[PDB]
Amino acid sequence: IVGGYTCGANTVPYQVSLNSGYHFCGGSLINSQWVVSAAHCYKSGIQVRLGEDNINVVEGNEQFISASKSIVHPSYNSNTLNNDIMLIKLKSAASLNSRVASISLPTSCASAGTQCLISGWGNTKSSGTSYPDVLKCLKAPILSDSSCKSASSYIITSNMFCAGYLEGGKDSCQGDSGGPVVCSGKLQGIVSWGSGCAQKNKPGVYTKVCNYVSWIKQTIASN
Ligand SMILES: COC(=O)[C@H](Cc1cccc(C(=N)N)c1)NC(=O)CNS(=O)(=O)c1ccc(C)cc1
Ligand SMILES: [Ca+2]
Repeated sequence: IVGGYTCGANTVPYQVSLNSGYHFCGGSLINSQWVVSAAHCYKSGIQVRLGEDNINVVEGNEQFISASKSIVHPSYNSNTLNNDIMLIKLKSAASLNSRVASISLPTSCASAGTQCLISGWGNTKSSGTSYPDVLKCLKAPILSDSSCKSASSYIITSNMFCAGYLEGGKDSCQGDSGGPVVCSGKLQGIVSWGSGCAQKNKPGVYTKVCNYVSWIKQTIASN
């Protein structure tokens, strides 16, 4: 997260860290045994870390649970990142409490102008690299598709939405991938891609979760 602020320990209870010997992507807990992340974060040997704040220090509220199954969206395209979404089932159910909780799925799609919360342990610099050990937060609005296209020259699909600031300075970044974009207390997006980080006229692009609710529910029900 570039240009954000320190969230505060466990204030984003649904945030998860995907670990394969080190943190490599974020994710969101949607129920006691399932996590949603980005398809481009797919990898074998994933351990899900819940209740985290400082990812390099055991602070007392963590829950480390190995993944038993990963399901990448059937239509994921790694070239365009269309359908950049993946489901991860935990080997055992997490113990839900005030520091470890699930985030609800949306019943409707959020409109442009809506303010959302983006969080992650990703790079905090637009130029160079600096990775924080504690969770960072960013308040960002959903941009209209028309304004995003005209300013960035990105090619986005109906399964994506831009969020952030065209003026640059604030944005998600490397390492925040797979993380949550929460608006009105519901999971509306997943950190997917962007050109660099916090660059002018190059906002972040997010997976539009509201288009996948049916797939998510059906998959969880039979797996
Ligand atoms: C990969 O390194 C980076 O610093 C960022 C990461 C990132 C990830 C998710 C969201 C954001 C964001 N801005 N909100 C940033 N992405 C890039 O800089 C990628 N742009 S790119 O034009 O460098 C590019 C595009 C395609 C390939 C195969 C490789 C590189
Ligand atoms: Ca920790």
